[PDB]
Amino acid sequence: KDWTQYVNPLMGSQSTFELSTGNTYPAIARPWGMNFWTPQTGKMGDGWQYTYTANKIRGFKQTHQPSPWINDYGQFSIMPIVGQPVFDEEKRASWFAHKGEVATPYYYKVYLAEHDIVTEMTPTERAVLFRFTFPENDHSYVVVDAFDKGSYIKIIPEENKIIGYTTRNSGGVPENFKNYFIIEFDKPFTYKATVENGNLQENVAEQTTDHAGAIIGFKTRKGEQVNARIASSFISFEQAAANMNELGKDNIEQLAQKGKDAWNQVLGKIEVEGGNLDQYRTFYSCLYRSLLFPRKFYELDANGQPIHYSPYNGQVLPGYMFTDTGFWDTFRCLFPLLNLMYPSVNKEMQEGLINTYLESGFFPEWASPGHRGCMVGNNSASILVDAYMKGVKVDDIKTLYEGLIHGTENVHPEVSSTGRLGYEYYNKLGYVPYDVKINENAARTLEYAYDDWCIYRLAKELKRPKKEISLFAKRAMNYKNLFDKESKLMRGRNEDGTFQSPFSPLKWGDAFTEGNSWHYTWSVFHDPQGLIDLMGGKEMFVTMMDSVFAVPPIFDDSYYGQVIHEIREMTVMNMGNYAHGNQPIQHMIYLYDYAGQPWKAQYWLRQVMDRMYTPGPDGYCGDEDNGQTSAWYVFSALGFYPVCPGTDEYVMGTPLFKKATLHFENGNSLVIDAPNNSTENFYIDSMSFNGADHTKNYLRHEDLFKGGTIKVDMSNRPNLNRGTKEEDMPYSFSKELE
Ligand SMILES: O=C1N[C@@H]2[C@@H](O)[C@@H](O)[C@H](O)[C@@H](CO)N2C1=O
Ligand SMILES: [Ca+2]
Repeated sequence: KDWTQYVNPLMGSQSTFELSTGNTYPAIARPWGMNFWTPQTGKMGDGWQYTYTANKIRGFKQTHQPSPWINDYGQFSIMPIVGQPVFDEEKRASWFAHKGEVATPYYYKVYLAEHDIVTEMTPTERAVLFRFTFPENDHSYVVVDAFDKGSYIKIIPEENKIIGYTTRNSGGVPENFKNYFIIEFDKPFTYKATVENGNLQENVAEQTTDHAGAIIGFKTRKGEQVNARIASSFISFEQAAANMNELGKDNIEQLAQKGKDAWNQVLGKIEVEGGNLDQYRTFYSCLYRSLLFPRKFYELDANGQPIHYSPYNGQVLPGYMFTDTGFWDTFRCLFPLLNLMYPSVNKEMQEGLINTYLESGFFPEWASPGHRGCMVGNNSASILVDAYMKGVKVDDIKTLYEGLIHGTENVHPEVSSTGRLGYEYYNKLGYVPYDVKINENAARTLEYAYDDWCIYRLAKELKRPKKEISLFAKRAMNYKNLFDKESKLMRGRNEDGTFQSPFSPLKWGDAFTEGNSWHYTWSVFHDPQGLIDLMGGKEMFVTMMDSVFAVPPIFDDSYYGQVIHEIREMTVMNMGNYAHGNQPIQHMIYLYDYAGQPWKAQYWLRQVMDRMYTPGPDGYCGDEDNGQTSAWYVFSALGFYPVCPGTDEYVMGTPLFKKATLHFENGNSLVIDAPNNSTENFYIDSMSFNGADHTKNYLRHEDLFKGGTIKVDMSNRPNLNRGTKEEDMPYSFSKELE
């Protein structure tokens, strides 16, 4: 049974700076591939490296880029051509169309109109096989671009080989950073020239220069297939040569199929049925996107043991290592999806995190490949703890604990988004002041508070001294310190203790991060009852939640000086202030469950699943962000969501398919049966879990792992009585102390 047929790698590529519909590129790769490959439409250096609207392809690129904002490293490209041998990235470019293009997660094909050449490629974790089909011609060449900012290239004719290294990067790299690559052709060169800063140097074997390049060529007869075996490494040329064995002796088709099996082996852990083709495509495309980042950043040694170039100190060290994720996005539901469906993969990730801390002094927040200055919060604490509480345990709990503590009282000296910016204020005043020139201070405060709740949880589980437990228990309630009784919202707070004036809840940025108070106020994943309590009780809380959907999408962009795409994205949806396009509010709807109106969540979640996700190139309503916006759909379509990582709970929403089946790593399975599900039947009239009636609005990790069957009675009417009792509510820190 093949699920790859549903995956559309182009979903997200019809995106512009002014309005995101995903901001993705076609990532032709294995699951968590160390090296992704992609057609390249944009010019070198542009974060929009492939846009669906582009007329021309200028190369086939090894890329690691996690987003057009973070940009790229370890990047070089290859491009077959005919006619004059040109290195220029514009002159070598060829028209193409999508009806002449085939994109799968394991295989990519395209017809380059102006060269009359077909290109195909199938990657492994670290290597890729290209096959170029050339027309009849005296002058057929292949261009190899090592990119600029200091690269290297050497042609080695007596082995039909080219080698090189690329360094162009967007920060986050040690001084010795290099991506080492090798390229073997199966046809001898009849022409060879290296390129040096735009200059063609025929029969000059090698260059070390700003922008190194190489062009090789030959005579071709009609339909002649030239294959290139490619691999790279962050360690060395000798390791790059070892990586090339990934390719075995396979040709395109045999590799494609091993690639397709690899993907089916992971997509197939979740089988959905009983929906339309749109839904299958949207679901499995989203699932695929959730299985890409963070990337493997280790390589296999001669004995098949994991080793890695540290992007933190530049040494080569044994053990796991991953990168290219921003925890500010991915703590929310992406890493949780991994603890549920792929625990053994996140095991390697956590081992990796431990290695990051040993090698750099901090657990990372945004990493690409080393520490990068981007976003806010200390949400690594949530990643680390949620894993552990879910049975994904690192070997060195001692180091784990120390690293957590370390980041609660240090910010990284060159990367302000690593450790906690403004911890001093936060540890003393219980919040980050609005007026001390630390932006996004209210956002930092609410996340730090949650992050401390997680640490509290781990302190507790580990039998730490009551004094560490208590200190984090207290800090966990730090969200109270920004709550404004009048507006019933969170609000920037001055160093002296007075709230900032004037206050606009519609202002984006400033106190908050790419959102406004209406988006950020809900960031109390560990204690919604505490937030209800703050607002005056469930009814008022509900009244506030409704407003988010009902108010016009007015805004205040002064902080940014332009209508950034996250704002635009929100405005166009006609969903009030509900900005699903950005991470901070993405859990909000499930909150209804906590106030005893689960039917409202069910309504709104289906509106989102139905309207805000489509399977085409313009598929998302905002940035995808490395699994987060996608895993959201995956979770929601199954019918529940990790509102609060660190707990063992998944908060109930409403399933999208008539039947979904989870195959867990432990050999057990779980069938979620919604036989009456339909376009109109989105309310849950009742549930049962293995014959036992289930009224609660949450599911426990441990129970799901046991397997069996959950039955969902779908209906078009809201059941005003199910899920309203105190015992039906998911976890809030305020409750407890019990
Ligand atoms: O301008 C940016 N938009 C996105 C953010 O919204 C955030 O989701 C990403 O982690 C982060 C990195 O992609 N981003 C930016 O820097
Ligand atoms: Ca975003």
